[PDB]
Amino acid sequence: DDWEIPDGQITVGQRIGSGSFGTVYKGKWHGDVAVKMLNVTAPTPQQLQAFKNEVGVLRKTRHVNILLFMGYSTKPQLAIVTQWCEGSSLYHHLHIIETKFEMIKLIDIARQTAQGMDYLHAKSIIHRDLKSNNIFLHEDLTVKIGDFGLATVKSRWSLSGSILWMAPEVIRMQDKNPYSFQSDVYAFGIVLYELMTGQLPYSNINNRDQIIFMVGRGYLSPDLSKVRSNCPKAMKRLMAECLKKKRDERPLFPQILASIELLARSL
Ligand SMILES: CCCS(=O)(=O)Nc1ccc(F)c(-c2cc3cnc(NCCCO)nc3n(C)c2=O)c1F
Repeated sequence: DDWEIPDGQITVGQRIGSGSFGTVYKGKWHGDVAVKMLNVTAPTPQQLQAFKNEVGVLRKTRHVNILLFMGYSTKPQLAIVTQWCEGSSLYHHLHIIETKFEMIKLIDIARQTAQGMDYLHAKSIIHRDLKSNNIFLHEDLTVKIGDFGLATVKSRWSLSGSILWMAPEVIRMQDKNPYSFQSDVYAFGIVLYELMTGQLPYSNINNRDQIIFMVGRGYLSPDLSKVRSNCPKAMKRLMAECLKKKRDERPLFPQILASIELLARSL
């Protein structure tokens, strides 16, 4: 029943992801897999029970648009194992290899993202770091959303290249819990902006703290006049709706889904 994967089963391979909170390897285990090992040297049993609780969050998820959690591992290191996605992430596609998606496709990606997000919310999961980086185009047609689970193992364990997707109320760390359904909607808004402009927001300000400061005071927002010539007027409008500075004015995904599923059947 439980998803622990005993020592010696998994075969870690080439190295792909970097940084602190976990190093990511393309393993093998009943086929190709991705393995994310939290390089927290060796822990301290009341961390181990917090790592388990986060796996209770993951297994909550079963949807074609959400990355598939296949099972975790504690033995050699702490690590989570998910399916492997052949093909690159939206961020890579959009900003690195400058892929040219057809508009029909861009909308669909936007749609799947929202679909998956809609699901994540119904299950009471707030992603908290949605961005083009954490959206994977598997086989290049199916969107898999990843990197949404663990959170609790970060705020209690010992936010930069992800400020462009931070809603204002998140940028200005105002209180205890700035993160919300709505904050995600805004993050989804920027990836809407990414899909539709092929650009990251504020590509013309080289000081990053001002970006932080301004977006936090509502002096700065995505320039919605860059939605490429053929982007539907309803999109450029739904975009602005997702990017509302006051979070209470933002739509929730079941409704964001409807606005996309409709502007699709009209093109
Ligand atoms: C169920 C949620 C579990 S999570 O802990 O929230 N997320 C989570 C956990 C473990 C992983 F291995 C991954 C993960 C899977 C993955 C699959 N395919 C690719 N292809 C290449 C990508 C090019 O950038 N990259 C991946 N990267 C970069 C990952 O980080 C993950 F996203």
